[PDB]
Amino acid sequence: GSAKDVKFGADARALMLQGVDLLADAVAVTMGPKGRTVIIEQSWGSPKVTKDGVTVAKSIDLKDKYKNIGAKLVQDVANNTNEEAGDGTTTATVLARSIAKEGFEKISKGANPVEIRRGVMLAVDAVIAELKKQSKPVTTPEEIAQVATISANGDKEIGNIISDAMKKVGRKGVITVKDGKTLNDELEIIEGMKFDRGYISPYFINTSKGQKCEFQDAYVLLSEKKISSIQSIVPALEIANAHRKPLVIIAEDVDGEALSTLVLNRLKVGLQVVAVKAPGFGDNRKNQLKDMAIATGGAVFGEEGLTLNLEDVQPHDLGKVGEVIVTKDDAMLLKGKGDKAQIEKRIQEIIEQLDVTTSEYEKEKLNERLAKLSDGVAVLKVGGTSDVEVNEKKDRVTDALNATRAAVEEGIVLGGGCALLRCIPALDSLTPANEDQKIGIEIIKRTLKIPAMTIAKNAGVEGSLIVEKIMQSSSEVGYDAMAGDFVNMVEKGIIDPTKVVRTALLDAAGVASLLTTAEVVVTEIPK
Amino acid sequence: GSAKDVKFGADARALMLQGVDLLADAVAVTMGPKGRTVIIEQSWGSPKVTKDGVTVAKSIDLKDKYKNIGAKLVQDVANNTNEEAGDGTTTATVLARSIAKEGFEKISKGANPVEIRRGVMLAVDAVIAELKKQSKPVTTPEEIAQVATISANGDKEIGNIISDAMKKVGRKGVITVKDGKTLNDELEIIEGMKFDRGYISPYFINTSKGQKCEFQDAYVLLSEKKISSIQSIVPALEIANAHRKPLVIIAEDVDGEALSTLVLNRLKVGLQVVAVKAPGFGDNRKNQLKDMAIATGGAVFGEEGLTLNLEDVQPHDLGKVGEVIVTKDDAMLLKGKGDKAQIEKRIQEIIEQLDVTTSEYEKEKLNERLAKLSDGVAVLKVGGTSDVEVNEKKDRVTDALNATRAAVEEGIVLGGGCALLRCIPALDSLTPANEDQKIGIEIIKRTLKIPAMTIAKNAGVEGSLIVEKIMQSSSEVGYDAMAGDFVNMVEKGIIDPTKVVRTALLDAAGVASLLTTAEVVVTEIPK
Amino acid sequence: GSAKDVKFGADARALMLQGVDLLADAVAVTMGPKGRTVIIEQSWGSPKVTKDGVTVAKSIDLKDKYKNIGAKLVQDVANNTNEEAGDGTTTATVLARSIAKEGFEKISKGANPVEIRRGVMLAVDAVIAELKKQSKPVTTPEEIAQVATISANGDKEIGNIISDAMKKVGRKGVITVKDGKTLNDELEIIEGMKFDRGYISPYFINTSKGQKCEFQDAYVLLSEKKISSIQSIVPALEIANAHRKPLVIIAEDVDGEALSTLVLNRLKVGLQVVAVKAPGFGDNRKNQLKDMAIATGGAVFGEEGLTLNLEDVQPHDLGKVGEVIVTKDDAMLLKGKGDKAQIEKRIQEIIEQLDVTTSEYEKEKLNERLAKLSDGVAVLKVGGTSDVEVNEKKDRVTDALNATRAAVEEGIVLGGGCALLRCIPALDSLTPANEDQKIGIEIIKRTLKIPAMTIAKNAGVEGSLIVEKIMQSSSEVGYDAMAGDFVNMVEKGIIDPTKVVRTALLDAAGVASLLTTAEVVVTEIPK
Ligand SMILES: Nc1ncnc2c1ncn2[C@@H]1O[C@H](COP(=O)(O)OP(=O)(O)OP(=O)(O)O)[C@@H](O)[C@H]1O
Ligand SMILES: Nc1ncnc2c1ncn2[C@@H]1O[C@H](COP(=O)(O)OP(=O)(O)OP(=O)(O)O)[C@@H](O)[C@H]1O
Ligand SMILES: Nc1ncnc2c1ncn2[C@@H]1O[C@H](COP(=O)(O)OP(=O)(O)OP(=O)(O)O)[C@@H](O)[C@H]1O
Ligand SMILES: [K+]
Ligand SMILES: [K+]
Ligand SMILES: [K+]
Ligand SMILES: [Mg+2]
Ligand SMILES: [Mg+2]
Ligand SMILES: [Mg+2]
Repeated sequence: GSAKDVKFGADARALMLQGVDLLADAVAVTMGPKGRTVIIEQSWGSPKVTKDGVTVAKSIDLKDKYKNIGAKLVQDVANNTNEEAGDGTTTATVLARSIAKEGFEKISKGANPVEIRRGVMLAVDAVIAELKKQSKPVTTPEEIAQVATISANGDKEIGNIISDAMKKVGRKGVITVKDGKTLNDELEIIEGMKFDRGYISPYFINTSKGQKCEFQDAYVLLSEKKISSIQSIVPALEIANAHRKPLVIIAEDVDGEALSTLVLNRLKVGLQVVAVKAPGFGDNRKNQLKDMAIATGGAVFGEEGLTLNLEDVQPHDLGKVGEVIVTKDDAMLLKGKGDKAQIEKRIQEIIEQLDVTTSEYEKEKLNERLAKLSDGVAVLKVGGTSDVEVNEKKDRVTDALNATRAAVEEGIVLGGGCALLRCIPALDSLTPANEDQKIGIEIIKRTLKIPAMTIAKNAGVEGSLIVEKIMQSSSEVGYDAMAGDFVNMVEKGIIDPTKVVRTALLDAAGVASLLTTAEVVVTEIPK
Repeated sequence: GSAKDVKFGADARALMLQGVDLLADAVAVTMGPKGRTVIIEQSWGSPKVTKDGVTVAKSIDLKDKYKNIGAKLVQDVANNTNEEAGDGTTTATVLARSIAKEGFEKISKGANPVEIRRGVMLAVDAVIAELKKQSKPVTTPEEIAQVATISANGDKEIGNIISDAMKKVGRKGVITVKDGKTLNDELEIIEGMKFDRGYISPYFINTSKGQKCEFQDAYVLLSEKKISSIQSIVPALEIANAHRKPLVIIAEDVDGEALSTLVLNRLKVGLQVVAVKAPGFGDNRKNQLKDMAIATGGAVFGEEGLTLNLEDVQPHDLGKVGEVIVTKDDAMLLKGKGDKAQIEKRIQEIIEQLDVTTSEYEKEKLNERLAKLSDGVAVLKVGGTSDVEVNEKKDRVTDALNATRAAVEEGIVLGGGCALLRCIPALDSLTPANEDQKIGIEIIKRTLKIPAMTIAKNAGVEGSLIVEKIMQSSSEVGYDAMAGDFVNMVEKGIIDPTKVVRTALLDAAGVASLLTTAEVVVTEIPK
Repeated sequence: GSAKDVKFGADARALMLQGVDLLADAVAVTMGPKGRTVIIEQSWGSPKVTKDGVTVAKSIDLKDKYKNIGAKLVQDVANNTNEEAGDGTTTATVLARSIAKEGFEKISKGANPVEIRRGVMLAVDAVIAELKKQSKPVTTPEEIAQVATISANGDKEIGNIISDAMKKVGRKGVITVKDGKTLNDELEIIEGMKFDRGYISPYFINTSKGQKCEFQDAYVLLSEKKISSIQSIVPALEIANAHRKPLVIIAEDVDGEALSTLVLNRLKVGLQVVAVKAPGFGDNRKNQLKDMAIATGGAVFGEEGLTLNLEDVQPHDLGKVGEVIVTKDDAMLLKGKGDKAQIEKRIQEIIEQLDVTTSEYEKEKLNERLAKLSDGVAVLKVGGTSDVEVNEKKDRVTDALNATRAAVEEGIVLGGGCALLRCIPALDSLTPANEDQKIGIEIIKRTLKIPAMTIAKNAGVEGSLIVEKIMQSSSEVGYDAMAGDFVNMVEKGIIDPTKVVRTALLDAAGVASLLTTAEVVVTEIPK
């Protein structure tokens, strides 16, 4: 019901292209090894410094609504590329700008933009098939380090630390990025099963050097419900005392008279016992507790289904660990004596649960449980002098992790925009159905040179001459923009994930070729 | 009580025509195989790209009140056409603009616009009778595919997938359109009694590959009330254990001690049983429960009318399926061993309930129940790279589905505006009662050329020459605007459903001929 | 989603440099022995006068958002330097301005600012290594007084009183700064164990001169719970009456009939007894109570773990102190007769607790507990005529305290900016990898002269000539800006903590070299 302004044809298209051009010009300064950064004002505190294309894209909104429509569409391109691949958003932005500009130039009275878009999509499918033919699987960890180094803007230490993390926890393992309080990056490998619950009582500390409770060859008692009575905790303590063996109690909570019994027995006679709360806040807590039961060889007590009571506990119902460390904030179990076949069955059960989940949040929980049961987790702490530097480097570390995961999944192609450059002869062999599809194919053919030209332009050289000399070169030769030299790209480690390149192309082409079909733009009157 | 501005005669009509012309100019660029799109700004996020005439119409409101009145009236035209036919809104908009313009041109001192409107309505009735004589019923699925292809802007794959859906679930079957997460469209056919209710507890899973419960030749237990007590669930379990057959329990809820009994018997001894919540909220729950009871050959328990109790259950009161799948979110029953004649009696019951409903929401529920009982449901998932592309393609898929349903209902005529073009000699044989009705008949006669003119104009050719060459040709020959050729329209598949054509004409003519009777316009003073 | 302004290249960098220059110009007037003050308007009351660089930095926010971004970044530099070192914020601000200006001058088409930043960081690491080789540990308290005198802007009395405080309570002891109600500074040394809890009732006062309760060779009763009953309090009173010794009751609260028993026995027969509330709110109360029990040789009663009851108290369960003084607001225990080995064990327990905590709030609590158990606490009261003078002098006292702690931790270097001046030949021996890193090394090489030039400029002489004559001088000779002479800096006491110098350089360099990588600045449109 709001009053609207309606614009027609070339004027509306030119305003939308002005918005697209402003956003893409801001994004394009960040591309490549000699890309620069963008400072974004934040309303609350310090400004944000970033080389990340989607971050620059999402921060730009325009007062002019016709320009803002084009800005929102290229924002959609960058956001879709980021959600699908986690990298290549700057490439997607410059490809989308190129497709939008070439499509806007080709609209005449006799032109049919919908069939032009059909030609664009056919050419993009041909290029993606050529990219999949060009791709090679990742076999060596040196390739992993090269991919992570390229995606972290040439930082060899980030590539090395990501390669080390994937050596330790697996190429499909769990690696997380968090703030580091030091100046340098540090990799922490957490093995076994560590969770974020400390000791319930500080009296359980027996190693006063680190203010922690340490046992070797300890029994494990696992309860799905709270332990608060004398009769629910005394027989397990009798088993632990008669076997002369430490006991770790992990339950929902230990409180009331049971806690007083535990503290009294530890303080007076010196009974080796520690009580830890269970991790999780729902069915994840039950799943992790059953994972602990399988890994240690114990049984869950007070469960809803089997209904096993803590009054009648046998020595075979308790798990066995070789080492347990309980601090104020966390506890960790080492060398659980559970059956290996049962641990493998639980691992394949977690895998098959992962195959049927699409919530994108329970998948993280299942991957964490699988990592705790199988290989552990890696934590990358990013160093830096200040928070702005830490966030800027964290963006590149996240980009390198996403690119390395994508390269593990789908292989690698040539870096530096050369993979798209080598797909041009695949477009040269196509036969268009009509003139509009020929126009769309030629639009994509012109667009395929854009990433290499942008990388060369940010390096201070003439992009067109560089691109033509790459095209006259052999298929293994591209341009090192950092060195200013024409090199073997695979030998120098300038490589890109195939998934990132094809995602950027597809996400750019769909939105931009839809945008070039427009004849009328409707916007609200600014109030 | 607010202050008003009052305008008289030609100035008021010219302002109203300016509003009509603005909205119709924005709508008319989208018409036909070489129509273009309209981008509409959305306040909350990304803009909308559409070829849909009613969507463009509803987005445009004008600041000038007199222009906004004409815009509102043509919005009413497009909305009524969309609600009645689901297609043809652009044709209705351009026909309404033509009628409004030619009626405003013909108003003089001696003219009687009410009698002109009478002549318009008489001419429209004559054209609609000629359209019904021109119509031909749809006999082959190739015609179904051609109709869906034309209505999806020439997309042959949308036409093929709609034709496949109508082959599998019937031409009157239930077909729904929803988002797809892939690049391409998929047709999913859901057979049997499938409802969005999973298992109650995860201990019922016996097929760990997909995390699902799987039985074959299973008893089915249906309860209209909750099952919370031991004695309401034990005898059915005794029947299932004595016959050594699996049991599926469908009820409002299975909780408390009965759920504990089910989990205990599944875990300890291995009793094959699963419990699923009932679908529906209200009388729909008991209606689908009775549907499942008839389809499986069981009896609903705990009902208000017959009052069958769960403590006295016989083996013949339980349904018999040959197959059941229970997953986290859904449950589906296959090969229910119900009495067939009872199933057709329930089907005709649902049919006669459909004949006496007009709520437009319970009719959907009855159609879903009939599809579950008889032929299943089809789901079209629309692929795309981004949400704006998905919505744009979904608009055309919905248009093609509505047009195909209308073509199954009332037959097909020649497409490309030729069906209205061949109705001109029906107006040439009319005898008006007076001069005003002659004026109205001539208004409709001029308006009948407008859709073909607009289609040819959007293709970049002179529309009047195209229309005159069509009129000087034999009745089967029309203009292929996509190919730029004069072709046999039935042979080339350029066909339109008769319902859409007559709905667009009637909806345009009524509102526009009412608008052309106006002499005085009263608007509020803008604050 | 708000509208944004986007600026490119040299114009954006010039506006950001204007903001950086304004904030740094306001900060730089305060630098050195002839620095001047900045008056900051406060909204609620009297204005604030300060020589402190971070205080000046935080007060300045600019209306122009491009200038405000540079202002926020140098604010980050000053704040990070203040949080890490507590001193040297003006030096960090002028270093950051120098690095930002030199980096902005060096940006051209062929330059790579990220590699320039790499060269900057490598040069800064080389300078920090040279600084650590130049450092000398603090051995004499005369050096402590010299450090505190330099950091208090030449105030020898502040240096002397800080040196006296560190002589009394230790160089790692607890020293706090607060307001003084007199014209002059006073150092108060609080020995033993004093806490902010007075008498419960005023009837316990036996020394009427100061309205205080005084005992010598008194029993101590420590209770973790409230004492409100006759049976809880009478047996301890019988022990105290039979031994004819005074009793001090430290509990959570003493109320009800136990309190009336205490008052009645004090007033009628003259039983020597006093009751004092326990200090602390939480686990700190229990930890402090156990600290008093260990230091006095008593036992805590009414505890959660050991559960010692007050109805059965032996004479050995009571602490012994040679002196107790209970006033209206505080009570102190002196010459506690606890076992020295257990006090040492509790001290190492507190130390190992300090090693594993990073909360920055209860670390102060642990330091206070260690000071109470070991060496006492020092209170510096800052004298002054008015609150603005008191705050201005307190800023310098806090600066001198932080600088002295830093000098105890990491040693000292030459003051007057000469430590960075003598690190230039370490940069002259570096070999850059390329031209951009050479540019960064040269940026740091120019920046290393900035603090000495700023100190000389605030003293009214030409800074470049002074710096040239310092560099032509032998390594122990610098410029006494206060005396206007070239002197041996170590023997004149013009020395700086190494930690402060390296923290200022690193915190300036990281943020400013990140800032000089920017090409695009995005700000919101001002409303
Ligand atoms: N030394 C180099 N020589 C040539 N090309 C290089 C070099 N290093 C990296 N590149 C190329 O630069 C591109 C990566 O640039 P950048 O990371 O800035 O953009 P992006 O991946 O498109 O976006 P974003 O990382 O912001 O999401 C890749 O095509 C990569 O191959
Ligand atoms: N190849 C073709 N040649 C000629 N006419 C064609 C061709 N393809 C489709 N048409 C005609 O185009 C018209 C459909 O155009 P369009 O779908 O844009 O408008 P609409 O049905 O009036 O409105 P809407 O779909 O927006 O509700 C029909 O009259 C159809 O016969
Ligand atoms: N008499 C002196 N001659 C030369 N330099 C001196 C003299 N006294 C102090 N300085 C130098 O002055 C500097 C301290 O100046 P100032 O305290 O104003 O700034 P800051 O320590 O950088 O910052 P802030 O105290 O505001 O956090 C040190 O480098 C110190 O060596
Ligand atoms: K980038
Ligand atoms: K249309
Ligand atoms: K200062
Ligand atoms: Mg990248
Ligand atoms: Mg249509
Ligand atoms: Mg200072």
